[PDB]
Amino acid sequence: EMEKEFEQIDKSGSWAAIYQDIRHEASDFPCRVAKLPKNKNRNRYRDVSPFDHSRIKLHQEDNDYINASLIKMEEARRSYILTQGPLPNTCGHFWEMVWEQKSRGVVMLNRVMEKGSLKCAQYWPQKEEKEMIFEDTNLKLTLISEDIKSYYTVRQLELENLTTQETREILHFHYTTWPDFGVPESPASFLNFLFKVRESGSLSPEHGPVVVHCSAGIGRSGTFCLADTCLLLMDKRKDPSSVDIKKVLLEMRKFRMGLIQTADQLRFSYLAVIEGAKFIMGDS
Ligand SMILES: [Mg+2]
Repeated sequence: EMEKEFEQIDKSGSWAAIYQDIRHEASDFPCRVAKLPKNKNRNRYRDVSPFDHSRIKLHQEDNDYINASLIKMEEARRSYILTQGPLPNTCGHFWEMVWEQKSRGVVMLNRVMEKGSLKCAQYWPQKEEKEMIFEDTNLKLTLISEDIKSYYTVRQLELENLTTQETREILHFHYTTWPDFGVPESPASFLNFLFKVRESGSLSPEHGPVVVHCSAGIGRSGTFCLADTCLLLMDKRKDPSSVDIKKVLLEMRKFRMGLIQTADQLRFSYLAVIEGAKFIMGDS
């Protein structure tokens, strides 16, 4: 059990220490495509790069680069695409990736402006009657409906491939209350948001992998995936205290660097898994 392990780290304020053990043990793989000079303006942060083995490739010949990694969790039968918040020049690339990977959902965990600065481009329409057209990738994007709630917004979007004239419906899940500094006081709203994504079908294997992002696509995005996968492994497994959060994290870091950026995000991640265990070990 890891409810027990939480007590001891918290009691002895050892979070920052646990957290460094993870940094040291974490994998390091080449990030060569990302560091090519022709890709410098496709990267929001120069220290956050996809490894070459797990990077998502666009099907354009000129340049196939987008800062995005596929995270494949074999036992849980979950895949995720973690990417950065799009830049003004990568909005068309982003929706091209969503198109090519047959994703059904986009999870966004940041606000467009945080701490007085822009953390993401406004990459979806805000009014039904003003659609967006991405000329470089030949895609049209329309807002269909928008359901605003206390701590999250869900939007139905229509994506049309202008070339082939086909269209798909994409769900945009936008967590809007992650605090500017720190992590939420309680996992309650976050877990409720996670179960809403689950309920929508967007994580299910008939679909492409879900696209998850924040500003760099490693911090809050990492917390989302780590919690989903852990809670899944605790349903699948004979022994629901045989799930080691730290091992799961280290296995996802084989696929994208830096996932979970602070010891506070680590603490919060234990916290949401522990609390989520209640609502899937029968206690509806
Ligand atoms: Mg209106």
